[PDB]
Amino acid sequence: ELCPKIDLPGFDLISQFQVDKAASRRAIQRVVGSATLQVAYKLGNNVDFRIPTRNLYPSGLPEEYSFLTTFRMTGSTLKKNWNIWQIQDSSGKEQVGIKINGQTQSVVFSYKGLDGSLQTAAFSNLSSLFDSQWHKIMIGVERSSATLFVDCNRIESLPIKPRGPIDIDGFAVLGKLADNPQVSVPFELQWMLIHCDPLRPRRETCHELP
Ligand SMILES: [Zn+2]
Repeated sequence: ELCPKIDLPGFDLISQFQVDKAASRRAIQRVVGSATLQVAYKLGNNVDFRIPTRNLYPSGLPEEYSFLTTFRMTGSTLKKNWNIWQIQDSSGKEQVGIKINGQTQSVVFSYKGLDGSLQTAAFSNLSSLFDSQWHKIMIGVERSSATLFVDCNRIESLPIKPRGPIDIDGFAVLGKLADNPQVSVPFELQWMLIHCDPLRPRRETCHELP
């Protein structure tokens, strides 16, 4: 449904979560991004960006897709474990998500397996991502693998098990602390996209990361 066979469509999450609107309504601050002409949005601070899961993924996520985002974090945020994006059930339990694990300087892709357990693909050794500068991370979710790209460089590919159904009675939310779904973490957001083409990250360039 979200991604029909056939180029393949993509979804602008900054648009869907109405981040731009919130900035145009003085809810959050807009700042210069990774490059002079780029606009970024400052987050965290107790703005709640969440959308009922049923409103976006009534049938869950497709088998294959890619998640791409350009963001910046600094100070205390660098040591926190937080989900830049995730789908959680009504109680706040993660169904699928992309976690920036500052405690181990790694990025973790979590997903529900066929038996309902939460499986993970942990990409470690990513110290370069925690330097307070702008970075772009992309994850290509394929049939049996998940591949991480950082600043347009292929970093590593890990095997992943078949995805099971997810609970859709919750919400898709942005920048929430890994342990507490009610706590937002401050960070700057410049781009966030979910694309139907799992190989979408391969044709991305990073000229905007001076
Ligand atoms: Zn539930």
